[PDB]
Amino acid sequence: ALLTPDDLININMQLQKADSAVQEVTGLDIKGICKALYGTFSSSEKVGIVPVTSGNGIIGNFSASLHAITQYFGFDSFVTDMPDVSGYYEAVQNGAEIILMADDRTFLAHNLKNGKMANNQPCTGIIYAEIASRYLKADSKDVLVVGLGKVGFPGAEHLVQKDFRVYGYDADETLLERATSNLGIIPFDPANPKKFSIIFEATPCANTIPEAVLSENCVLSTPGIPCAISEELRDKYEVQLIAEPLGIGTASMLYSVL
Ligand SMILES: NC(=O)c1ccc[n+]([C@@H]2O[C@H](COP(=O)([O-])OP(=O)(O)OC[C@H]3O[C@@H](n4cnc5c(N)ncnc54)[C@H](O)[C@@H]3O)[C@@H](O)[C@H]2O)c1
Ligand SMILES: NCCC[C@@H](N)C(=O)NCCC[C@H](N)C(=O)O
Ligand SMILES: [Mg+2]
Ligand code: NA
Repeated sequence: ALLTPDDLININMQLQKADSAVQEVTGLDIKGICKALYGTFSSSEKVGIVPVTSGNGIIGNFSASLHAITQYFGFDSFVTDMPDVSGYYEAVQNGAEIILMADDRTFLAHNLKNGKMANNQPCTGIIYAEIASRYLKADSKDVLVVGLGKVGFPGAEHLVQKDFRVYGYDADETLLERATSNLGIIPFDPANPKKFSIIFEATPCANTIPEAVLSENCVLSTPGIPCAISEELRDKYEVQLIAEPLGIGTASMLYSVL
């Protein structure tokens, strides 16, 4: 579904904790990961955030959180007073170089200076898949991808391009076939589980990661909401959790259009 205000409470602490976890797992902070993916770094580019009333409308804490996220990664960001088209105009007129705005189906970053444009879905799948894959103590190039939709598919695509051995599952058999037929990934059978130390999950569902596939100290990299693994299992296998509701995906978008 959609983000709620409650998901975005204390976004600064959520981002701090996510950054620490990415550092622990991969040896790089989120800036470092983006640098590896896109070769870019921030130089205080001016970023206009435009609230949008379309569909379900303005989500409490959404623009405020993007404002914090952008500032956190060193951008010169602002949120427009007006929403929608009037907000867009305001943003361009106040000198935005990059526009950031979302409706219920599309969240984008558009860099007006160089024409590059990012969609949040593939940009999130890519960065979370990248983070998972750079797990320093992995000891294997096998990775399990659970969820092969708009976030998951591009994530798996990235891992295949990066020369990882990708096993894929989606509860929707048509989506699983599309992935094996277009990407050439290996289909994972829940009934014949093997342990993974690298796991990437991209679903809107809880408890999608069976106990049988967790190895001790494995990384679980998931944009998904709610959380893919119960607290109990996460504690029991000392699982290294990378999960954060907006900022890591947002960083991936911004750095990709620089
Ligand atoms: N943290 C972030 O910044 C961020 C950014 C974008 C999206 N998301 C979240 O990521 C999640 C997925 O996004 P999406 O757009 O790819 O959704 P999607 O609907 O395009 O794909 C989700 C897939 O998960 C599959 N699925 C559901 N239950 C499953 C199960 N038990 N086992 C295996 N697969 C299962 C579905 O069949 C579906 O194909 C959503 O919760 C979304 O809110 C988070
Ligand atoms: N990436 C796909 C998942 C859903 C996405 N399009 C979204 O979060 N919409 C957010 C809507 C923001 C709202 N219009 C606002 O400006 O507050
Ligand atoms: Mg995120
Ligand atoms: Na989930």
